[PDB]
Amino acid sequence: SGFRKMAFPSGKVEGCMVQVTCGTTTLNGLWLDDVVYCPRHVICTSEDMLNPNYEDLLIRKSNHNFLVQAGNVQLRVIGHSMQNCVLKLKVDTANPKTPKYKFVRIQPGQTFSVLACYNGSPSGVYQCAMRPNFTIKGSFLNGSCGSVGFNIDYDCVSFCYMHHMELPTGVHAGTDLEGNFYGPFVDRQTAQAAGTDTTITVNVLAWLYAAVINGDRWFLNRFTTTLNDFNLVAMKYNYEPLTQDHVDILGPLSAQTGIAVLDMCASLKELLQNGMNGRTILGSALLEDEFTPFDVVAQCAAA
Amino acid sequence: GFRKMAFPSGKVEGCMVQVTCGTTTLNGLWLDDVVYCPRHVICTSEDMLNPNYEDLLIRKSNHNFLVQAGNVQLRVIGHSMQNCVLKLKVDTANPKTPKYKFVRIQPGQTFSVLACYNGSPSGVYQCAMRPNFTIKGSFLNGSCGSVGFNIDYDCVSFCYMHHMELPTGVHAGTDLEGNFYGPFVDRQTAQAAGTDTTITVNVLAWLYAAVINGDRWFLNRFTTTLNDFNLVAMKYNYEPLTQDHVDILGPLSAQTGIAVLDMCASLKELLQNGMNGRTILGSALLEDEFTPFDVVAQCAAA
Repeated sequence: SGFRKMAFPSGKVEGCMVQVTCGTTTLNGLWLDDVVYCPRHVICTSEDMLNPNYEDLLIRKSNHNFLVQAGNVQLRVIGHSMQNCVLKLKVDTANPKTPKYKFVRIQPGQTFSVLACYNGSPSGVYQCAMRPNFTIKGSFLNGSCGSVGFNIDYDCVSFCYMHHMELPTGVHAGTDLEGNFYGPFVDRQTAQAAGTDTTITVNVLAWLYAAVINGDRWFLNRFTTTLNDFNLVAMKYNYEPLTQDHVDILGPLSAQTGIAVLDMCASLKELLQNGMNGRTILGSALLEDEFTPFDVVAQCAAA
Repeated sequence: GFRKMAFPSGKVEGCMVQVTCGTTTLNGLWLDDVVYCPRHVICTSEDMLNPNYEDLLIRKSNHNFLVQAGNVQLRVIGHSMQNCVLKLKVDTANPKTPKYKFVRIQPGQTFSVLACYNGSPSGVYQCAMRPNFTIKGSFLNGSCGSVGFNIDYDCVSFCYMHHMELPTGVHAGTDLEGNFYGPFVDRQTAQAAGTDTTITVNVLAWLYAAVINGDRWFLNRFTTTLNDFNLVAMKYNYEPLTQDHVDILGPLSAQTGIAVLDMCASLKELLQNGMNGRTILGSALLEDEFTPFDVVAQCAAA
């Protein structure tokens, strides 16, 4: 028993991390099948980042301006291409350690494991969620750009995130591996507004089911509610609206526990209105929204 | 920002095997032609109520230990019991053996757990050895033989092997020489963990981490002494702070310009007044699962 914020094992992704240098700037790249993916801002100086014209900056570069290192070993770049905000560096040798992989664009509220890297070297692994405002609350210091986020379904690594930017507020922004930003953000050093963050309601409910499964049951109350009634309370506390899709996703957890989804929503409502009154749930004094329903099931089933 | 961060698990992934003996299956650690696993792999459910491990091990031969590493079967050519671990000598050295050590850690130290089922990696998370020598992990039925480790760099220091869930739902285990952390035994019986306490030095480190990240509301106008603070500490079931702990916080004191005893005065006020519904680094309670080395490392980017 017990319940932990757990990352996927990182070994498959460790073998894909390289260093990418271009003039002054050094950061991380992802080496799969003779292509190296990294943030296009590797071509920028500090001054460039204030207002980059990426086409004009990339024109001053050739293949030989991109230094790609894996351990001690240099890779020869034989091709460079810009796809949205990622650079694709075609190299002469396929990564012998390429895993089975996909590129996925995830939805707000989905979770993934980050492997935080500096100079192409793994530092650490942690789990986080794409927030409803398309930011993440990671841990990323100055050389961490090009660090990747991923899920493993089994054997296959689904890469969903590449780190690009820290906002002035100290939250993080980045792309999928086709180089499209999650959210409204751009790879420019300017004031950029993250919108209102909201809590991922379906995840909170999943985590409450996780609590019940692990014996934490005090918050099960005597009430029920409707979907509209609950969502009325949800909007007041900046919780995401719960839909029938979300009720369907919670079904297995409902079945395992014998606690109906709308009964669990009634419990959540009371916690919203009354707080936790100095108690904890799974050792947390706040409501956790970083577990999906699939994460809870997986952890409890032992995927 | 600031996150509970595990070590990358790749080096340890290549050491995980499945060990089967009669009915029971669990995880083992393959280094240099030896497989380490929990000796309770030889037990049935009935045996676990009152095991005589010597007498149970006598009924076993090398061929009764099925060791699988991925698809590859390993031939066992030797078995021995060291404390509560079984050492299975196999015919092949693990080609993926990393540089490694076996370390017995102190209460309050942290490590990364790679949770494994049937010799396969499930997931990685960071936790702390509690002052009462338990941990609050995530461990389901086949998780025994899962390991805890630190990486200093290139070298993997194995500190923990999972053996037991207690009736209270906390976890217990050994070092890699098979000695239990704490008073526990590998027997399905009522076993008392003592009073758990908070790891004071870790809380202070995490407050320094907070200040570094811009969370500063809890900085107050007081100072205190070591004995005065420890008087408050014992009331709240916090570990006593010593000069060793003050010395280890020195670099964080230097970085922030907040003297250690000034930070202890802040903590005292949080202890006495609670948090008044506020948060620090996104936690509404005091976090004791980061060491001083962990905070520095995360902030420096090792």
